[PDB]
Amino acid sequence: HVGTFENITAAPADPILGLADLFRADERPGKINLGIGVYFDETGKCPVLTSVKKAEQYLLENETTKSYLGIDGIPEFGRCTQELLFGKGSALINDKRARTAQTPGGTGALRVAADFLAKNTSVKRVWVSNPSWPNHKSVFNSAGLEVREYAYYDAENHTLDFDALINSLNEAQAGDVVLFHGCCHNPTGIDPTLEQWQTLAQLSVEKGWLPLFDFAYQGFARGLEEDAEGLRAFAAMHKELIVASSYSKNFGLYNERVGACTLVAADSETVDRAFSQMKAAIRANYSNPPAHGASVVATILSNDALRAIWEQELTDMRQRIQRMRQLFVNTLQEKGANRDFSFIIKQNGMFSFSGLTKEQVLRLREEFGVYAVASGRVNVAGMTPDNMAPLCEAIVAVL
Amino acid sequence: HVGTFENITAAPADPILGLADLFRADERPGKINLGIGVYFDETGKCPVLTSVKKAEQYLLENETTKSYLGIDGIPEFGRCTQELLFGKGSALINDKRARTAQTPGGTGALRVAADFLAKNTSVKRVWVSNPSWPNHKSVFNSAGLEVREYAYYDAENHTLDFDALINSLNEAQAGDVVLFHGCCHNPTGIDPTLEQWQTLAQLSVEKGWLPLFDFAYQGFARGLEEDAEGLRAFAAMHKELIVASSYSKNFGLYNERVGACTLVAADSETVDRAFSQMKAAIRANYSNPPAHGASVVATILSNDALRAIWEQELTDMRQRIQRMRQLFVNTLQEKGANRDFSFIIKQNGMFSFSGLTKEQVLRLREEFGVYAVASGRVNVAGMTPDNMAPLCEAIVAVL
Ligand SMILES: *Cc1c(COP(=O)(O)O)cnc(C)c1O
Ligand SMILES: *Cc1c(COP(=O)(O)O)cnc(C)c1O
Repeated sequence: HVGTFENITAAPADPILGLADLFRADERPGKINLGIGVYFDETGKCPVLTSVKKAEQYLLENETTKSYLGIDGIPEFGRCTQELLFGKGSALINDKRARTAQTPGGTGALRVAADFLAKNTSVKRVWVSNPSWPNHKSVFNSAGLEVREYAYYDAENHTLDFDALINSLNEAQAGDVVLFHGCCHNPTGIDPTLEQWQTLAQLSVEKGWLPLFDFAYQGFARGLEEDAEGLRAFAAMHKELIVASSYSKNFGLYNERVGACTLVAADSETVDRAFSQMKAAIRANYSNPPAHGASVVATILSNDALRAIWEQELTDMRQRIQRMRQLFVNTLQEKGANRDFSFIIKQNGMFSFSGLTKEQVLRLREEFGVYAVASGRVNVAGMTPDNMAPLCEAIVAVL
Repeated sequence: HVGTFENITAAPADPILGLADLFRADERPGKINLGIGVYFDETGKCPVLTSVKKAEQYLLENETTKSYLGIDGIPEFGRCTQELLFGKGSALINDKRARTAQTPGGTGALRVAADFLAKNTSVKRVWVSNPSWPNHKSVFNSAGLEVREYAYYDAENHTLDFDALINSLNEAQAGDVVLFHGCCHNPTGIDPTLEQWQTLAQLSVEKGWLPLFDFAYQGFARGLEEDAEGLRAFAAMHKELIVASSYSKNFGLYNERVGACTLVAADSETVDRAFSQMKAAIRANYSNPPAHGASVVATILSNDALRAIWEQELTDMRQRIQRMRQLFVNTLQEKGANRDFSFIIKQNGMFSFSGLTKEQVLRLREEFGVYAVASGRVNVAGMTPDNMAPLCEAIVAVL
């Protein structure tokens, strides 16, 4: 017989996760990794947080079973997630308008939302910022949804092009999904102001969009509560929305796959009805979610002494990044860059859109062992005081 | 505007996992849970294995990072899985014809295979046993694949209706997928003999089927190697096959979501090419897999001392279930059943396919607080010396 796999075409490598493979194989001792969005500390390692290690030790000594969780995961994980997103006293919570499923990462939450929408509603299109996280298109296309781009980044001025964004979104119809990053836009690090978020919320209800928030960096811009201001302005006005959140980065729990998909509807009866179909879509995907990482999150957020350790550890990560942004810009000028890079200071989170071309990024890898994403996205949290000078010498050499 | 979620139709509760909510709400003293397929010990609890606690302590002491795994997970986990499935000296391993992705549970492995097949092959139809695990049809339908049933169980003689199985698969075409349970058929506990496996292996190659094995109970029928004889007879003759395996039950790691999807192609170049598309399908779903559970498994299988502990714990579980089967048949007789239940002794695995009707199952629940699946599937591994007599009195009463 002819053979079912014989004619499969090879898939291109992932623009982000393929870099990990390339970086590992490189034998040069000076190689520098500015690709994948993980946090590195001052010594260039990706550590386990102290709050996490303490929680894991608690679990090891007190866990008595690994029996299946429910489809939607650990209840306390869901309650804690809704408080973080919407705030302790939220009317969305008092009115029982929100339901949360624990998922395997924020990616898993994005795919669950996508499958749920494609199979149970009339949604056909998802609007994504230009640029955005490259895996957004893959997730939504895989669920059967069309992806369209709205304008976002002004590459000449290194700023948000708000007029262009609104103009391009006038083409989105009622019942379309519009995706927003909650904070720390990936890859640009340029977020709307509160005033701009409020304008968008007002426009969103007027046009009948279904907001979907990808919230992977709560805490990395200004603070836990501050970073949720944009989402909360939407939640005050909308009958329906979806949040896909991740604890991969703000807890350093990347490989344990800890996220949540939160559904909001006009009332309790409607959200419970919708969530019954979200559960069915989960059952048909991975059945039920992995306990270890979510148990760690729920243990920390439920315990006042552990939470305070964690919040300080998150503030320390945010502030180290801020220090590297400033050090990066100053060192570029000292190494002979005659370009202005001060826009890097105005960007939030791990990632800076550096303005380097694909050919420059390729030279950095091949000639200098400096690994960045082909789009010019650099992970500022990969920078350390020890690698800053060789990094900047390399960038100046390709300008 | 109207609202995206208002036209949604509620989904029913899962026929297996929904039982937990019903059992938890029941206030009748003496209620008995024989529903979801988890192992219980003599005390009615679902314990963590000792080998697993030992491995989790090692991981707590030696993990230095939670940085993302590769898309296909822990390399050693893949190697250990292939040896368990195919045997240490397998030609499939030496010729590098097999690639394995770590997945979230066996369900995740089935879903990844479904998505991969739908988007990269001309497969349109999956054949599943009647009866089967109810989630099989949902997983394959989630990728848009038609699911057909083949005959399997002789409900009169409580045996494999092999002639009907053969005849009912007459219309399965070249390029159709045929799903086989590797051992401990769920729910019937009736498996092909080795001669029957060999007969199916030859028919499958002559007809050009793509075999997909669901392997969730390796080690619960007779033993680790013996339970793989059927798969290995297929692997000796086929150029292509897929194995979705689970460690939920044989390691007691249910809620950590530890499984594997193994692809086999005619040669190394072909399977690598196909595997690159499986990785793309994972990236667009949950991105990369959860580390904790698979690290436990890889640790135990890689250490001769821990592996010997685990193997004994698996033998212990299998033996307790066998003693409970005998006690179940004996006690039904002493409580006055006139129906002959001795066929239950011939069934493999955790379950007894009892022959009770939906009406008798509902009556057990409402009248006696005994919880089984509406198909008549009862979890023998949930029976104990302490609950056996009340259970049997309740069954005898609804007969
Ligand atoms: C990291 C990230 C994700 C994925 O988070 P995971 O928990 O690793 O799946 C999704 N969206 C954005 C914008 C991200 O930065
Ligand atoms: C348990 C089981 C599964 C799913 O296993 P998980 O690892 O819990 O996802 C799939 N198929 C069969 C036949 C099973 O018994």
